[PDB]
Amino acid sequence: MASRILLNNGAKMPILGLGTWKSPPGQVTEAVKVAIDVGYRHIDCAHVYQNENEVGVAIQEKLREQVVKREELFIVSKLWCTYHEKGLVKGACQKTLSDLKLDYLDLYLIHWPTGFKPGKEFFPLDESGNVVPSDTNILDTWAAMEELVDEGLVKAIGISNFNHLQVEMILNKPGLKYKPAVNQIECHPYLTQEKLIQYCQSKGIVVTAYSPLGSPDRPWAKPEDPSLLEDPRIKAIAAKHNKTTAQVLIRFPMQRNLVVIPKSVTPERIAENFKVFDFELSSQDMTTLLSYNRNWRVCAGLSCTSHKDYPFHEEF
Ligand SMILES: NC(=O)c1ccc[n+]([C@@H]2O[C@H](COP(=O)([O-])OP(=O)(O)OC[C@H]3O[C@@H](n4cnc5c(N)ncnc54)[C@H](OP(=O)(O)O)[C@@H]3O)[C@@H](O)[C@H]2O)c1
Repeated sequence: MASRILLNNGAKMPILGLGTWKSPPGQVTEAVKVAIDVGYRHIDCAHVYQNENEVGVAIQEKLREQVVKREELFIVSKLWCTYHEKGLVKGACQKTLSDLKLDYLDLYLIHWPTGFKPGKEFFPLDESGNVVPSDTNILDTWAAMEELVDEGLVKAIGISNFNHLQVEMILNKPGLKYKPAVNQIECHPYLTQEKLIQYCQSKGIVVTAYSPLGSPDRPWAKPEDPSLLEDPRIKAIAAKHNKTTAQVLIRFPMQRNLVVIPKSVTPERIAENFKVFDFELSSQDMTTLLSYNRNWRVCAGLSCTSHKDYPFHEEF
């Protein structure tokens, strides 16, 4: 298992990264420092996570300490939905760059296909509770992302939470200048995503799997929800390989040619989650894990279901 995958912009992306959604601002600086110290070279970020300044403190300290060189890091962030407007994309990217202490991003993603009314609120609401859309169509947002490549702010651009038809809309854009490099989507044994992964891979788009552990810290978790880390069938595969359940859950997407971004702020787990390059799941293990699909989402985007570009009405 090579550590990096080749993107359609000609750059290499580490297949294992550290997630940062929900990482508390008072813990994420140490988490990222530990991650870099134990071998991580890819950090997944977003403005909407409200912790990029603190992530950036860690990156900058490790660059200053010469633990790593900038060219060895692969830093990803995402354009939030209230910035889909032509005239707001550059400033949103620059705010992320200034918070992360960087002069470029390796990859910048459209976080969701849904644009919202700009303003201070990340989910602007009408008086009845629906998100207020923007009329900017996503093809125009894509053109604004392409500009960022041409201005040197980002090395690669991509998408996140785009369904099959929305990916196709990007690929069929009149005058398309840069194809998406990545589609970052939820993916794990309970949401295996065969249809969408095959489509993206067939077009040369690399897929990143988010919430690979089933996001046990998601704010809306309920006791009755399925739990990947506690599933005895997955624990049994882990025991057979002398690995933890989390290690199996991370290795699984790697063997599907996916990038994977488990989140932790616990130093021991950050280290555990990196120790996934020294064992192999059999084809039978892989097919068995795929069989657990039930189309279950951590991230259903429930605050934007009324938006015309909501991605999860479609089968895939
Ligand atoms: N593009 C999008 O819309 C989107 C959506 C969701 C996620 N993401 C990205 O994907 C990342 C990962 O997804 P996620 O944060 O939803 O969840 P996840 O990575 O599936 O799970 C994170 C949870 O698992 C725990 N954990 C981590 N390693 C563990 C281990 N070895 N043993 C036991 N528990 C362990 C963490 O606890 P501790 O931290 O307390 O150790 C945390 O509660 C995010 O942080 C974000 O970067 C992107």
